[PDB]
Amino acid sequence: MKPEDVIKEQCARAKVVAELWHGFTGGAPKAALENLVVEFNKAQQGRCVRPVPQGGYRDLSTKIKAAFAAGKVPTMAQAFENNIALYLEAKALLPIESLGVKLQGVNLTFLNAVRFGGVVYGVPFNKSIQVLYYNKDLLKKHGVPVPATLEEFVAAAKKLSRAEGGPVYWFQPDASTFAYFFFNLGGSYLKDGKLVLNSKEAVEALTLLQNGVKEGWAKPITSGYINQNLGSGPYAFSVDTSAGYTYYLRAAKFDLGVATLPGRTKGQPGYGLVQGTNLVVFRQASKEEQAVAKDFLEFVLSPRAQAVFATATGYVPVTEGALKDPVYQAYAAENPDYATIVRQSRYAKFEPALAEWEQIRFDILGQAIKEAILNKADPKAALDRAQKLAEDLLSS
Ligand SMILES: Nc1nc2c(ncn2[C@@H]2O[C@H](COP(=O)(O)O[C@H]3[C@@H](O)[C@H](n4ccc(=O)[nH]c4=O)O[C@@H]3CO)[C@H]3CC(O)(O)C[C@H]32)c(=O)[nH]1
Ligand SMILES: [Cl-]
Ligand code: NA
Repeated sequence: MKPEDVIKEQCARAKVVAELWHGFTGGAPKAALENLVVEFNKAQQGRCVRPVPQGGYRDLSTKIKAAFAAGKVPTMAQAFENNIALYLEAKALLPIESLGVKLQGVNLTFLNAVRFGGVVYGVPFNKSIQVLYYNKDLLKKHGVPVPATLEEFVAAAKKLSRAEGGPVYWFQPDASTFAYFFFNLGGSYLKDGKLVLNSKEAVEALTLLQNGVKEGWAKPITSGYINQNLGSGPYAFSVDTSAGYTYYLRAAKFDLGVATLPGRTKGQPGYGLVQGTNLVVFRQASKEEQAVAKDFLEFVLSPRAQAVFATATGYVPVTEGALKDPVYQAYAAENPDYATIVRQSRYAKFEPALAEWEQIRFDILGQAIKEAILNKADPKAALDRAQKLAEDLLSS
């Protein structure tokens, strides 16, 4: 008997069912979402939220587009900020303050990102930040301090790769990893409102990663998550989502560390990319389904729900009230990694909120990064190609 089974029974006895389409495939994120929905459904009479896994986030956005063409949308779904911009073109989303959900106390980093034309269209729910994961044992073995600067981080990667005979900074050749280096070399994606993928800082960021591969300190991870590759070869560092935390803990045969990101100087951590999702509410939903969603959104923003979800997963608590919750404070008192995730969350940058950004980040930018890293494409050539494909897509 698992939470998916409890929910099936809850929804069988409900007159009103609000479907919540998500991209959690398993692990602690899926279990923590199901536990929240079980607790919510217990407090209802004749109403329930039914979580529906749609595969990953890419599959979820595909399924939502198909659902619009079919006229069969769920009540709620997870959405990135760019997915919100796309659904607003279709006038598909209900303004959250029209349901009367109170948003006071939501982190303005997250709430500003869901505001379009001054109107809030999503509820931050599962919001992640990049952190520096590291191998405490391996850095201890060689007396290497946790690097606080990008210059320190490259030096440490070089030193430890030479010592252990293989590349110890592991990375996915993807848009998320590129964003870390790009933003911390002073990059910006929007130049006077135009999307630019081929700026000098983009070229510098991709060149830094390609050079790290060539110099023997950076290891491209081509199959699976970094946490699914641990155990083969020496590992010192990765720059990866906070929502990876439980996956790294389950996989690591070494003592896992979590640090803030290396920055240009010791005066501030590096910026991390904010990922994970908001909850949106579809206009097509019934008034009765929308009233379940209102309740469910006030519940997800409650300090206890945030405290339990964040401590279960490594997601960033999205409210001030969550950090004052005793369950959150008890976990943080025993495990400094929670406070590290919160500190890092203060130094946060977003990708562009363009309707076309999901296609661009994977199929255009992500492909240019893979060409340069995996096929030794010249960085500037690869990003020049990415710029022209993005401009053609944005024109079309
Ligand atoms: N569709 C679409 N996806 C986007 C967009 N912007 C960014 N991303 C993706 O957000 C993932 C980060 O979201 P986050 O919720 O922080 O982390 C996820 C999982 O990544 C992570 N996970 C799962 C299994 C595992 O072994 N290890 C692990 O870390 O846990 C969470 C739940 O699955 C990145 C990863 C990516 O999927 O490859 C592409 C990136 C967008 O605009 N659209
Ligand atoms: Cl080994
Ligand atoms: Na393994």
